[PDB]
Amino acid sequence: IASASCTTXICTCSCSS
Repeated sequence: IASASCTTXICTCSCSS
């Protein structure tokens, strides 16, 4: 429900580091 880089459908995923 909330993360960065990490799922397949809702909306986060990844994106930096």
